This record gives sequence, C-alpha cells and structure tokens, in this order.
Amino acid sequence: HTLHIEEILDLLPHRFPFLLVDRVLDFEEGKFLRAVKNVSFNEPFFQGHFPGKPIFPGVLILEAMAQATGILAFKSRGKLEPGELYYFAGIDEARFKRPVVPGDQMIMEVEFVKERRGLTRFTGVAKVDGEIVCTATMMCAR
Amino acid sequence: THTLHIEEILDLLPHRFPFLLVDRVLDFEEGKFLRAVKNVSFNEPFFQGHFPGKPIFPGVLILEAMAQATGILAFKSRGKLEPGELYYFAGIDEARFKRPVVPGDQMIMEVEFVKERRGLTRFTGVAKVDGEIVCTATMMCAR
Amino acid sequence: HTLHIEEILDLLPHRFPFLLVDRVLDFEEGKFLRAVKNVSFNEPFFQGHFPGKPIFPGVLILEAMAQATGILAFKSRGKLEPGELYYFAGIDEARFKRPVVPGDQMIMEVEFVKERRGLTRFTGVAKVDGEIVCTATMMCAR
Amino acid sequence: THTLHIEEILDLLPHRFPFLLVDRVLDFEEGKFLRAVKNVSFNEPFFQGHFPGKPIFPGVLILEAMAQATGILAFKSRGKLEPGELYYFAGIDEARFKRPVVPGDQMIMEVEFVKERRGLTRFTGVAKVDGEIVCTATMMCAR
Amino acid sequence: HTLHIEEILDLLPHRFPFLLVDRVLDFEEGKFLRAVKNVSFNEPFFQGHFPGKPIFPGVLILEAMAQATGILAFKSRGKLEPGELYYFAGIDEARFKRPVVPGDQMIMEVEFVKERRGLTRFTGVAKVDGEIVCTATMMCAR
Amino acid sequence: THTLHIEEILDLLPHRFPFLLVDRVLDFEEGKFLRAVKNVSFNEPFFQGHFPGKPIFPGVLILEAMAQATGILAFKSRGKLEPGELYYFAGIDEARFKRPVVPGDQMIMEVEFVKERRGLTRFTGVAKVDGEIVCTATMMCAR
Repeated sequence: HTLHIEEILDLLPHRFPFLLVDRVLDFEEGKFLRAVKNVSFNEPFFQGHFPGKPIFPGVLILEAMAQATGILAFKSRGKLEPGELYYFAGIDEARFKRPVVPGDQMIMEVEFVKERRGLTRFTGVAKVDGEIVCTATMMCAR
Repeated sequence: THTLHIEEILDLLPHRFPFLLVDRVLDFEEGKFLRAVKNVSFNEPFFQGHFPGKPIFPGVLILEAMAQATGILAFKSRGKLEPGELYYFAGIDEARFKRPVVPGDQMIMEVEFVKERRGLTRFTGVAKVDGEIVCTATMMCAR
Repeated sequence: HTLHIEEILDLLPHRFPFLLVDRVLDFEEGKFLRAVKNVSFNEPFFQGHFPGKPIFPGVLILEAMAQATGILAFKSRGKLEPGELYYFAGIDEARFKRPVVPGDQMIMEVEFVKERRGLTRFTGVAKVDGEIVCTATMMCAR
Repeated sequence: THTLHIEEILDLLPHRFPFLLVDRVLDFEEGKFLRAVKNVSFNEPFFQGHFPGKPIFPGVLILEAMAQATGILAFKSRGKLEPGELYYFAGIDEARFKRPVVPGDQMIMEVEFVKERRGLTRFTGVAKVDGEIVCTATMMCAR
Repeated sequence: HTLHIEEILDLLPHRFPFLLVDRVLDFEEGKFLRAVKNVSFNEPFFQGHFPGKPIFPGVLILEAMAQATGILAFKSRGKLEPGELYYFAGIDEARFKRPVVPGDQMIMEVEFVKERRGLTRFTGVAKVDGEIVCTATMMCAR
Repeated sequence: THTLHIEEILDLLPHRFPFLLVDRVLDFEEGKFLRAVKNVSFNEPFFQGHFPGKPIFPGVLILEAMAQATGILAFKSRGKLEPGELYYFAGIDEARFKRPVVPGDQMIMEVEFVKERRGLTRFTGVAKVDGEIVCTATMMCAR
C-alpha cells in the first residue's frame, strides 16, 4: 500500500520546512513501514549545512524516521485528533554511518517493537543505494 | 561511468539555492549528451505556493532544470564560464508537459546537443519519471 | 477593469513564492488581459539567480504570463472549483529578448487565440519600458 | 541622468536579501538628494506574515528603505564604507504613514540631506506611490 | 498575566516572518504591557543584515513594540474582527541607543498615553540586560 | 567570564542560516565544559511547519544545538577546523526529551567532554529552560 504526498499531508501535521517523508512505498499496520525521503540540493537547510559542502544533517534522518513511525502509528491505531500531538520521547543508539547528500533517495524502514512503560518503541534503518546510512531506536507516545 | 555529484555541479554552474535544479549527473559524453537527476522533494520552497494542499512540480522548472543540464554539458565540453559571464537561455521550442511531476519523483533528464545555428546552440531535452516521459522541449542557449 | 492582489488571490490558487502576477491593469473577457509583475531584488529566487548578478529567470516570465492567462480564463469562463487545476500543457516559440532585472516593471499582455484539440491557446508578450522582453504561445486546459 | 542599477547598489550597501529594499536609483546629486525606487511585489517574503489574506507593505520597511537610500547618497557623496564599518541608523523623527502600500505599487522615495548636527546626519524622506505621499520621516544616521 | 505564543497568535494577525512578539510577561489593561522578543541568529533577516555581522534592524524593534501595543489594545478594548486591521499611523522620537544582537532577549514595555485626534498614543521602551536599547512614541488606530 | 558572541561563533563553526543553532557562549573551560544559549523565537523558519497553530521546537534540533556546542568546545580546546574539514556527528546515546521547548524559551545548554574512546569523542549534554531539564543526551563526534 503506497501513500503519496496528499495522503501523507492528511496523516501528519508537519508542514514545510519540516515534513521529511516524501512517499510511503509499503506498510503493514502494526508491523512496518517503508518510506522515501528524496534528498535534493533545493532544500532550505542545505544553505547552512554546509556552505560549499551540502550534507544532509544526521538529526533530520532521525526526524524523518520518526515521522515515518507517526504515519505507521496513525494508519495502524487511528489518526490524531486536531490539536493532539504524537510525542517524540527519546532515542537510543542513533548511529550515523555515512553522509547523505543531494541526489540520494533515502529509503527508511521503521518497525514497531512493543509498547513498554507508556511509550511505543520502534527501530528505524535508513539506506541509500542499499547501504545503511543510519539506525536508531525511537520512542514515541500520543 | 562519468558522474558528477553536487560539489562538481556547484563548481560548473553559477546557480545557487533556490534555483539550482540539478542534483546529480549520472553520465555524459562531451559534445553529445548528458543525463542528470532532479530529486523532487516536498521540502522545496516553491511547493508552499504551487499549490497549497496539492504539490505539483511546476512545468517551468522542468524546463529550467533541463536548461541547467545543457549548461553543465556545454561547460564540460567547451570550457567553463569565466567569472561574470553567463550562459544565456535564448528560447524554447515545443515544450510539452505530459503528466504532473510530484514529491517523491526522481526526474531523470537527458539532454542532447543538436547543432549550432545562427549564433545559438540547440539542444533537445526529455525528462522521465519511472521510465515515462513527463516533458520534452528544444532549448536554445549561447555564451 | 483593474484587479488588485486580493482579487488575484481569489482567482488563482498560486501562493508565495510562486504567485507572479501583482496587478491586472485591464482585461476584456475572452479577448485579452494586461498584468504587471513588479521585479524586486527582495524576491527569494534572486539569491540563487545569480549571486552578484540578479537576473529574473526567463522561465518565470513564462510562468507569470501563464498565470495571467489563468486569470483571464477564470474571469471569462468561470472560477476553478476547489481541487481543480488549470493545466499548463505546453509552450511554442518562447523567445527571451533581453534580461529582466530588479527595478523592472514587467507588463504582460496575453490574448486568447482559440480552442483547438482540447487545449486553449494564448499568446503572451512581456515588455519593460515599452520594449519586448519575451514572447510565447501557451497552451492551457481545465 | 545619474541612475544606479542593482549591481551598483550591491556595491555601495552592505544589505543583502531579505533586507535590501532599494531596487534602483533614478537620480541623485551629491550632498543634496537621491530619488530611488522600491518595487513592491507579492513575491517578497514578509507578505506571508503581513498579513495572511491581506498583503500590506509594513510601514517600518518604508522607513528602512528610505534610510537605505540615505546610505547610498552618503556613500556616493562622502565615501564608501570600509569593510566591517556600518552606517548607523540613530533615530527617527515624525514618521507619518499616510496610506497603505501594496503589491504592484512602485514606491518612489526622495531623500534630502538637511545638515550635520551634534554628531548626526539628518535627512528628510518622502515616499510616493502614483504621485501621492505615502510616508514621510526625518532620519538621523552616522558613520 | 503572561501570554504564550498560542495566545499571541490568537490576538495578532501577524504571522511568520513578521510576528515579533514571542511572549507577554505581564500586562494591565488600559495601562501597560511587558513583552519579550528573543533575538536569535536563526531568524531570516539576519542573512541580509548584515553578512558577517548580524545586527537586529532598529525598524524591527519599532515593529515589535507596535505589535505589543496591539496586543494591549486587543486585550483592553476588544479583539479585531476578521479583515479589520490595527493601523500603525506614526512614530515620534524613535531613538536607537545601542545594537541589539543574536542571544539578546529584548524586553519591551509599552504604555498607553491617551487617545487624541482619532489616534491612540503609546510609549515604548526596549531593554536588553536592563539597559535601554530603543525608545519611541507610537500612534495606532482601529 | 569566557563568553563568545555570534561573530566569534561564526568564526569557529561552519554552520550558517538556517542551521546555526548556538546564539551565544556563556562560559567554557577547555577540555572540560561549555555552556551555551539557544534563543527560541517564533521568527525561526522551522516553526511554520512544526506545527501550524502550535509551535514546538523540534527535539532533533535540541540534539543539533548541543552537538554544535560540542563543536565549539572541541575547536577552542583542540584547534580550529581547517577549510573543508568537518567535525562529524557519529552517534547519539540516550536522547531523552522531557518537556516541550517553545517560543520565548531561552534554552541553556551545558556540554561536558567525557573521553576519547575507540576513535570517537564522547560528550554529555543537558539542556535547560528556566532551570528545568528539557533534554539530555550523550553525543559522539570525531574530526
């Protein structure tokens, strides 16, 4: 089940310049979601990060993966009511393996692990050209 | 085999944010062709205005992206621009917009040198998404 | 019949940074429209096009003229319903005659030609200080 | 007769996007006056916020534009700024906002040197649209 | 009575990049209001003002103070109806005493003076670290 | 006692708008700690998107701000970056987001060097608003 940007705008509250999921390529509710973030030079953070040497910030890969958990959570468990937020509570073992750059299509896979102590736990893995560029464990809650 | 990443691109084109619309060069043969990629992301500044609730990559920016790709080919083939000189975009023939390009699309653009004629350099461009043609055009430029 | 920016926002769906018609100076439904685009240094594309040498992109003159056809079409033939778009299908014989720069007031005249094979055909002419800076033939459709 | 286009302006003022608010200089006489243009376009970044659905050029930015025009006059008349030096805006007397300036307006601004007094340079500014006064103010600056 | 940003968005029509009141620290209707503007490098005007030497424009201190008069006026006298504006009619004796810079928290105090000849008159004083950086007298009207 | 204002910061970090998220350095001791300020303003570009009607400083940007503060400490302590070299952000352990940071907050960040181990430099960060902890994390970086 693919979701394009209009479906994504309907599910997440994030807007420009902080909506970092461009497409959902597949998902299974309560299990996994696979999303794309297209990395382009024409994104506003690249001016600053860095002048002459565009590097996609590692913190935004964490953000983009956490957004993809949001989409899975909303498809799986129900949409947010207006004014409610899906909290990003924490991150374990964020590892940045190599630089993500303009022209990269970052494919992100997030998996639901469990609920434990009031949080929902996901693992994320981001790849470019089949190679892992980032992993992390993310905790979120409604 | 002959790829250019963004730093190489920044060194050849004078365009900068928010109007540098070539993100990679996949291959090229001097004086002949260049195949480039434009990654289309929601996170691009024009999407706020085009259109609210329904992001559509403007057709004019596909023409722009292709014209930039001709620039890269021209510079690699014929010599870099000196400081303060521009590669003019003089005109366009037969621009055809076939279907909408959207966030998540990777737009692969192929430009071919045709000829010099009457003080202009003529190129044809074809932009594809997922193998299907989204735009074609004939572009005239000059130093 | 002049239209100012609030009337223009009501007719076109374009918003910042891609609404490139600042005023309508006159029009006659089904025939012609004359619009202004004020070119200012304080526009976001100028940072990029080019550093140290601001040049209004020729593609944006095409865009601004196509927007002015939109306004004529909506005034002449009826407003778009929400979610509907006015397609830009093609361009013939776009000619860029000289550079448009900050401080220029670009006056654009678009004329309806005909409907043919499912498209509406317009010609556009953009002038600065009475001199032609661009012409083009534009095809659009609902 | 004495016009300065944007490149000449960039060379005299240190202001850059999104706070360079003089688009052309129509005429000037050193030590006396300068007449400049600010083209007011919807496509300017502050219009998104001022205000949603009702674009109104902020009155504070007319003061800013006029103060920039004094800068140009001062530099042409008295000498360019050296790198790292600033032309301070020290104060303002009797700023009066007469009617709203909007997208599509070309705001013609005329600034006149009055005198130096008490370590400041005093100027009067008048901004017009379609021949009518939209703002006046007396501006004090110093090197 | 403190107002945070959501309360501020409800009262003023200003939006990004021209909403220059970040918090209200106290107020008394018809009398005074004390507001904060946090000055950060990450604000869009700093790119332009100036490259290599960030200086908060003195005109934006005037703006931010005039916004704080707006908030006082709306809390004191009633909210604007949609489409109505609170006019900034004029300024007397704007004095800029020293440069405001990134990292500064500008505390602004505005006081109602009187209504006279169809305008409402306020005085404003902006401080950083207890020292006055700007004063002005502002005239506004519905 | 050892404060660095924005110009000193621009000279040490390569980050520029819209991703320079240290506005001042309040104090530091080389090889030991650095205490910095991030002023959180509505007028920052990410607030438009995060979220419409409910501005919330992204937790990922607190991690970024703290990692930038480690950079400053590292450069002051160990030597500036040469042109074209980067200070890599290699990973993060135990990032905890305790309560939302909002416009008007001044976020005071304290980073401490822990050790070098296994080719990385390890730091702990703590960010506070009004004396209360809003985020903690352990950050690994390397030249």
